[PDB]
Amino acid sequence: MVHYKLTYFNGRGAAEIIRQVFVLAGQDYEDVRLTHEEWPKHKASMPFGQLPVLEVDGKQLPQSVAIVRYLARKFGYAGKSAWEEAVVDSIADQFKDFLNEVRPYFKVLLGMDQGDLKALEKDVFEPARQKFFTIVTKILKENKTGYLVGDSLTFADLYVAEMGFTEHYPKLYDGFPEVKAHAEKVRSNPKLKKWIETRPASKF
Amino acid sequence: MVHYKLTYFNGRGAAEIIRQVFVLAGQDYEDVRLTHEEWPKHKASMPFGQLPVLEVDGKQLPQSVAIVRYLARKFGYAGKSAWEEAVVDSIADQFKDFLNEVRPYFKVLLGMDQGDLKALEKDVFEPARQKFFTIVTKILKENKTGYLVGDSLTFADLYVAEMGFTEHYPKLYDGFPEVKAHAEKVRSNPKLKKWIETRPASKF
Repeated sequence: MVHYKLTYFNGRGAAEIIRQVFVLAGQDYEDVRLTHEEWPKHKASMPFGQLPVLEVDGKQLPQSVAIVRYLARKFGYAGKSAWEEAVVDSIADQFKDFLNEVRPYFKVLLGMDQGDLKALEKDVFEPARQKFFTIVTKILKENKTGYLVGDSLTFADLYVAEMGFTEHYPKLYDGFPEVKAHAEKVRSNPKLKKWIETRPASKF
Repeated sequence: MVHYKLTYFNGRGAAEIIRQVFVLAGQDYEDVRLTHEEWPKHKASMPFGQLPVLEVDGKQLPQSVAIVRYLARKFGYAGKSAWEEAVVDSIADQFKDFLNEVRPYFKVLLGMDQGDLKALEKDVFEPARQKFFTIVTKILKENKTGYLVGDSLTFADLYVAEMGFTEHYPKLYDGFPEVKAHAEKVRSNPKLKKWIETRPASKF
């Protein structure tokens, strides 16, 4: 009845979680994937000249987390009480800072930078992986449902469990089997399982 | 009533806007400001070993923006419909981006004085100041009340507005007078106006 259109580049990136809420919700949307080469024809048509962008019966919503929170609330995956929704927010925010403090080492194998790789692993990435994964393992333990917050999936689950696709690092949750099992349990969800089985492979 | 406690370092930084949602609502709360020297005494007590943390009658919420949203939601400064709420999210998202992008320029020296001194001002800063202030300028014009989204103040307004400030750089809002009026129109509000004159003096 309601038409949603998601516009992003072809691949996972900043639009994957948004895809995931649509998937969890049983919700039928148009996933428009644009080439880097096509992108300048639609660029000026976006809010901040940026992707991803959501349209809801023709109204534009920019910015990845905005859109994730927006869809999650309307569908029931943002948290079960208002306090829980902020908790959910605070964990998505914290994971995101883990993402940022970890980019410069994400590329020194992937696409760009020219550094001692072993001493970025060890002076950036690992004391960063220690921090967050010990945080996550603590939250799991206290909440005791297998899930991060309450006992149904939230988008905070979606964000951390999806970083399992960086198996460019096989030893990612080595000293952290509780983290590893969270992301098995999230992706063991049936709607998502079949999504990750039938979604386009990408490098990004 | 409800006991609110905000903990942060002695400054505006990540916490200032949490502190303004409070002033706005005329709710008071204990403004705990730690020195960097005291901080190792408090760090294990916090959710992520990070500040700000809000306590709401004993229970801790971490992550400055999670906290900002929790408060504005409760006190009515988050946006005036679900749609609007999300809009407010996106614009403060876009503003956080404007900062991350900008940070490592602002009088440089992200470490020892000797940090390179001015490829930066035009390579990075102005392309963004231009991008973002032109973004805000257009949003203001489309909206047509003097505020970013809908009719009343939101944390969005509060985010952008606080920018007037670093002023260890005098130029801002030169080519952008509707962005200047917005900033003045935000701290035109009397609770806020009086918070500006009254809050502690700090470097950050």
